[PDB]
Amino acid sequence: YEREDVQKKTFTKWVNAQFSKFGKQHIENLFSDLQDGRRLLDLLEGLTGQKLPKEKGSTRVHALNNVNKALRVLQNNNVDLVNIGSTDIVDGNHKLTLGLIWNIILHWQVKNVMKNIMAGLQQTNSEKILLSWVRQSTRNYPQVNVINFTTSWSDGLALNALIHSHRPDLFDWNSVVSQQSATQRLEHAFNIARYQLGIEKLLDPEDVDTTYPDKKSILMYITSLFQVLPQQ
Repeated sequence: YEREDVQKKTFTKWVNAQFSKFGKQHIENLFSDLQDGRRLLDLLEGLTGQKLPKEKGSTRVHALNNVNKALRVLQNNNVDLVNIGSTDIVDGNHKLTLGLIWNIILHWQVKNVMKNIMAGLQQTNSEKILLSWVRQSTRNYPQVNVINFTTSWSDGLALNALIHSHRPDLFDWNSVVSQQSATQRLEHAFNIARYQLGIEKLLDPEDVDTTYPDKKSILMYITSLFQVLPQQ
């Protein structure tokens, strides 16, 4: 349940969702389009709201300066970072590029989205509180019993139940239960979240309806849902 090709795809979809939020250009390849250090600075500009000027020049030292600026901003935001140096990003290291993007997603999409609730509940484990939120929210949906952020989501019922429990107005639950295809249920939830909740479709059905669902991708998407669903 730690799947790196799926992570490449879904993390890139999240990065481009941020860029869509700010009207900037999308990236096409996560292991090439971050090397010059510019688009990382664009992403951190969008996330921090601060201007992060780029170095001028097309040599390796300018990319290294850009990435050093990005890493200094991350450390200034108390971000939990992987063991990384600027050269690892400039030179296209796959695992550490994925790991930096995951550090960013976890800091902003997960921890920061959930920070006020966690300070209220006086809890620190983000996964425990998010799992409890899903479980309590879907307690009265009988086809749903979420115990993890992987296989509990594969048949598409838990996602539709999480959406429905916070917005019972959007659809009739029995219409989803009557869908025998987990692909149709997953697409149904994805389309609701995309067009009625403003969440980019970070996940494909095959990223969830699969033998080993990627835990980080699902956690990312579920915390984005937590970010936009009403919890009055």
